[PDB]
Amino acid sequence: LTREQLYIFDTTGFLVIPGVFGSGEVESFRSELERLDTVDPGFPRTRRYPDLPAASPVFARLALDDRLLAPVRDVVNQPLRLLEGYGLRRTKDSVLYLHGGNSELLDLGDRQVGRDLSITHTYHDGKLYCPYVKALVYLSDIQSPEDGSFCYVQGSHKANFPLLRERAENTSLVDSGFPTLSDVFVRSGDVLLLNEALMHGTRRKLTEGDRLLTAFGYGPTFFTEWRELDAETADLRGAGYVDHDVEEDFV
Amino acid sequence: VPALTREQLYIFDTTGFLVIPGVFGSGEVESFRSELERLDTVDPGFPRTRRYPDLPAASPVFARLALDDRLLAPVRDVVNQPLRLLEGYGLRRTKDSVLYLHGGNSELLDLGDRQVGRDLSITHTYHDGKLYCPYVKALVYLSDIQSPEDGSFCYVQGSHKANFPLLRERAERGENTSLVDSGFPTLSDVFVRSGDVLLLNEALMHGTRRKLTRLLTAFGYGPTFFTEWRELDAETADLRGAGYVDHDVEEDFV
Amino acid sequence: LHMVPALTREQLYIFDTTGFLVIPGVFGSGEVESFRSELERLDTVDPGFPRTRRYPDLPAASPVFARLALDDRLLAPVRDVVNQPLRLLEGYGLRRTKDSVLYLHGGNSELLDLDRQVGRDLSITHTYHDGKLYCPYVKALVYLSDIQSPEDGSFCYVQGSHKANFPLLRERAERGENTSLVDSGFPTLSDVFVRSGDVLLLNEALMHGTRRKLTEGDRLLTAFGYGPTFFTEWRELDAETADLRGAGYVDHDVEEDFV
Amino acid sequence: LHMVPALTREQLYIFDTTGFLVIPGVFGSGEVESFRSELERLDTVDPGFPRTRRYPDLPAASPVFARLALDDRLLAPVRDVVNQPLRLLEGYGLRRTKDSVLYLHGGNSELLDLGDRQVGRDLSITHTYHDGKLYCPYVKALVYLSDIQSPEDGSFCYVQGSHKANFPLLRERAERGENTSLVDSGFPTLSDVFVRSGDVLLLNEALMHGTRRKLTEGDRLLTAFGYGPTFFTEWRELDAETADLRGAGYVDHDVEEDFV
Ligand SMILES: CN[C@H]1C[C@@H](N)[C@H](O)[C@@H](O[C@@H]2O[C@H](CO)[C@H](O)[C@@H]3O[C@]4(O[C@H]23)O[C@H]([C@@H](N)CO)[C@H](O)[C@H](O)[C@H]4O)[C@@H]1O
Ligand SMILES: CN[C@H]1C[C@@H](N)[C@H](O)[C@@H](O[C@@H]2O[C@H](CO)[C@H](O)[C@@H]3O[C@]4(O[C@H]23)O[C@H]([C@@H](N)CO)[C@H](O)[C@H](O)[C@H]4O)[C@@H]1O
Ligand SMILES: CN[C@H]1C[C@@H](N)[C@H](O)[C@@H](O[C@@H]2O[C@H](CO)[C@H](O)[C@@H]3O[C@]4(O[C@H]23)O[C@H]([C@@H](N)CO)[C@H](O)[C@H](O)[C@H]4O)[C@@H]1O
Ligand SMILES: CN[C@H]1C[C@@H](N)[C@H](O)[C@@H](O[C@@H]2O[C@H](CO)[C@H](O)[C@@H]3O[C@]4(O[C@H]23)O[C@H]([C@@H](N)CO)[C@H](O)[C@H](O)[C@H]4O)[C@@H]1O
Ligand SMILES: O=C(O)CCC(=O)C(=O)O
Ligand SMILES: O=C(O)CCC(=O)C(=O)O
Ligand SMILES: O=C(O)CCC(=O)C(=O)O
Ligand SMILES: O=C(O)CCC(=O)C(=O)O
Ligand code: NI
Ligand code: NI
Ligand code: NI
Ligand code: NI
Repeated sequence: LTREQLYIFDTTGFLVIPGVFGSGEVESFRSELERLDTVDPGFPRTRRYPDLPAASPVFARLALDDRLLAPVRDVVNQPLRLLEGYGLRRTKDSVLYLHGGNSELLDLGDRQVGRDLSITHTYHDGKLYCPYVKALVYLSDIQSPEDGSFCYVQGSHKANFPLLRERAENTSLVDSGFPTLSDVFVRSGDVLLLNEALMHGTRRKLTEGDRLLTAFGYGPTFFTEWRELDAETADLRGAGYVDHDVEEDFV
Repeated sequence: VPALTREQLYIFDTTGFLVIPGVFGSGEVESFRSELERLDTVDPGFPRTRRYPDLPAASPVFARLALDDRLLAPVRDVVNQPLRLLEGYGLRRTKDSVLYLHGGNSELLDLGDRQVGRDLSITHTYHDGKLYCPYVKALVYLSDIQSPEDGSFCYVQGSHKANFPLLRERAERGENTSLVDSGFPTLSDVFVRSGDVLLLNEALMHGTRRKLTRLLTAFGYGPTFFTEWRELDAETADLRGAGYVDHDVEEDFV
Repeated sequence: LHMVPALTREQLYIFDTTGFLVIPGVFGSGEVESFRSELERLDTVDPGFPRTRRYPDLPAASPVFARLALDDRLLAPVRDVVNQPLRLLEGYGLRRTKDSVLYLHGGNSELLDLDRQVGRDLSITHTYHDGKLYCPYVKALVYLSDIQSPEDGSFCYVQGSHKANFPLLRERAERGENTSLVDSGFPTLSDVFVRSGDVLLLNEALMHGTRRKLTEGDRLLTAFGYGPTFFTEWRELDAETADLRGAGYVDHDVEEDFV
Repeated sequence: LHMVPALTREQLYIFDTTGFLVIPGVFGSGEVESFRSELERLDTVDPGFPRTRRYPDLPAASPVFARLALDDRLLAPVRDVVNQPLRLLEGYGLRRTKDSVLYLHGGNSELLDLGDRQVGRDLSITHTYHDGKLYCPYVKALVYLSDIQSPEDGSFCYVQGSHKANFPLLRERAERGENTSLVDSGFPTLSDVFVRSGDVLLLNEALMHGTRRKLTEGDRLLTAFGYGPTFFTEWRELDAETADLRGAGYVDHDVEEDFV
């Protein structure tokens, strides 16, 4: 990544890199997804491809592809590991409410905490150290909010205050809007490099046709592969990720 | 009731560790020793030292100690995350043994195309009245350590919040001697009695003096998204390779 | 006796995350008209930028603006982002006409060459602790005219530049890019529109400026800078002096240095 | 033209991690003699601490100390820990005899009540690090002009790591009715520093520090020079912000003098 790209990833929490994969490559990726099973993730009008690398050698190798790994290296700067690799296929009336955010809250029963160390990032001696980054590979054009554009709360990756708990305001900000909520439009083939510290989601998709992407999650070698945990287990051997406040919790 | 007091949290924050005296009684200690003598050990690579690799696996006693509330309660107060047990091991040491310095907030690591100076496994922070340290140990001592010749725990003052690397420079000059042996202006010792726990932010640069006259068990905790402790040489070409890759330690140079 | 938070949780969130906050309609049209009429009575200086007039020290020149500088409607939000014993560091006015512009300045990690090069300016280095922001240098901009399009010379800022860890301007100069980003554009350069009577509360760590003004009519604002009591009142300083008694502010890279 | 770093890698490491640095033998015995002689010919004031005399403004009072304040043996290490365009903020002297003491002051996270709120950062001493450089806005060079080799000489003391403390220390002690200074009672992380005449102690004012009670005969003597950025005002004590917000000075957070 160039100095300007590093500046932009640092200051905004993400980076769009245009035309990483060519038209030939893109259609090849579309083909494989058509020939692959999906699940209901409990999100309306949304089909998920749960584990792309363990479902297809096309995506098992994309996960290790150099166009992805190299910019990821430049923002993680740790010995690297694959944490996850999934696909999303969306139709009209689907939506992805806000999640992420550097200072959102979590009640741990006896106490309330406001840092999630899995996304807590820093900077030292000319290098970014972000522990959890996604490479989003868009396989369809998203050029207006009604295409279900990616959206993000500006600067939320470095926020010191929690946003969502005070609102719980049962309407999502991706629908109602927010003064610092901005949209990002992408072309098929583009890659969005994302600091998972960013509070982000997508607008509601109102257009017809399929919205398609493949998401790959990376972190240091001492991170576990991604897995949802309701809470820490009684015998302290339960592994996984316990999310702080997200809009799904009250919208 | 908070596990750690105001003063205790202040001390852990400012020094990187906390000795809590008399956590486990005579009988408990004797029990722990008795169980240790039962169990197999491996050659950990350090002379006059035997390592009990996976105590919770090899013994129900230490499977139970690892979850003891007297360890978990203070550990919670400095991790403040959903918790996982990352490791649990024992160390038995005789005269002539030594543990060189390791840890350090800003020690270096060569990755292959770049040099990095943060280890996120030990990178800690503070937010709204709470410490957030990702990798902490509860060291449970099973023998008295009251002098440097007992092989006392020692640490580099403030090294858990260091912004500069210390060890690479020493090696570049060719200082083959360990600071635990030679001394260092800010290297200090800690003395404990058996049954005490030393609660340790792993970001701290620490080791032990050489023993001349030694029983402890160590339990490592972190967030639920950390993998259980395993030594890793480098990232695999597979990126499925899991483990912890340490930055500079004295063992690499001494 | 009946204190109410000057800033809401959401307002603090926005100021923290973006480095500024627009507070709408702080001053009603009557007060705005009063401020305008008072500026009409005052003289200006040439600040070295074309089509710009500066009212150099408004609290010294006017009881109206001396009062404004201390108005609780400005001080109360300022206290919520500085959170130190307070000092007024400057108070000035700007009147701009067509073809005037204000190049980018500020930024958290811009460079300064001293036998060494440094990348922090401690006058704008800010932090957060136990539920409170601590920003050492903040401005309250009171707009006395409507700025509703870029062509009105809108305030613009580089997104997240108040917490930037990398320098932006030194490299653009090295690459010979000698036109301002406010004219050329930049991917994360964004505009802010305001109405007369609005206040823009600004962390001076933010890299900001304005677009070039193309429209008719006077663009008018008054700006008040605040910091801790141990900060000196604002004065430009070229370099530390030989005797180490020189006081003032030595800015890091700004676009004016090479555009 | 032939610049070598004022501070070594190790010296920077130590200053960063401990909040201070003792630089031995910076000034020779003859120079120390020159400084002592000059102080004897200058007037003091009563600073309001028992058995303590203060020379309030040495660089104004005498060209010798004006020159000392600008000596590169002080300025070069100061520059390496401030890393800003520099200004001299104060220069004073302290002469102490037996039964004198200096209670703890400083500390990164001590509290200050401001009427409608309590704050826990003092931006005059809030310091950071970036790209290989320390940025500490308020540092002192203490030039010792006598030997201090035991606690009863009134040794400098400090709370370990207090320059980077995230919690306050003094307020809770006061609330728990502990009105005995830690320099008298001790504290688990309170440490002492011994110095020789001619040594310089370079000090991050974020560090919580003071001295032990002096019991010994012979004057305890030093001169202190305070430096920070050009936009800092010269040091002046200030109780509160002023009515017109034009008042300049430094409003300290909790110090032991408030409680003990
Ligand atoms: C009832 N299950 C929900 C329980 C919530 N506590 C989770 O935060 C939520 O999960 C989140 O959902 C939001 C939408 O509301 C996004 O889908 C987030 O994106 C996810 O899940 C995130 O983020 C994860 C991690 N970034 C955070 O653990 C992984 O990357 C996953 O692949 C990814 O779908 C689950 O859906
Ligand atoms: C040849 N193998 C060595 C490879 C080095 N790169 C390691 O850093 C070193 O490992 C370290 O050894 C030092 C002694 O020189 C301490 O023993 C450290 O303490 C250890 O290993 C640490 O720290 C680990 C983690 N804290 C860091 O990975 C785990 O807790 C281990 O169980 C624990 O013994 C290994 O021995
Ligand atoms: C030769 N004169 C220029 C010398 C540069 N080194 C200054 O940075 C520049 O000063 C800056 O100019 C830009 C425009 O190019 C803005 O005007 C900045 O805004 C200023 O000057 C700032 O910022 C100052 C402080 N924020 C920074 O010291 C004060 O607020 C001033 O009132 C305010 O005009 C001067 O004009
Ligand atoms: C009733 N007057 C006291 C009021 C307190 N609020 C001050 O904190 C205290 O001032 C402090 O006193 C302690 C002793 O209790 C040390 O002397 C500190 O050191 C001082 O005063 C500091 O620190 C100042 C700055 N470091 C902080 O403002 C300057 O360096 C001074 O020259 C220096 O004496 C005054 O004495
Ligand atoms: O669909 C997008 O553009 C973003 C997807 C996302 O944020 C996620 O899957 O976590
Ligand atoms: O032996 C001790 O006292 C501490 C042991 C230790 O530091 C370790 O094994 O990591
Ligand atoms: O004119 C504006 O809108 C902002 C002016 C500004 O940034 C300044 O005066 O420094
Ligand atoms: O007397 C000393 O050794 C230190 C004095 C000091 O800390 C001060 O003057 O603020
Ligand atoms: Ni997401
Ligand atoms: Ni260890
Ligand atoms: Ni400006
Ligand atoms: Ni002092």
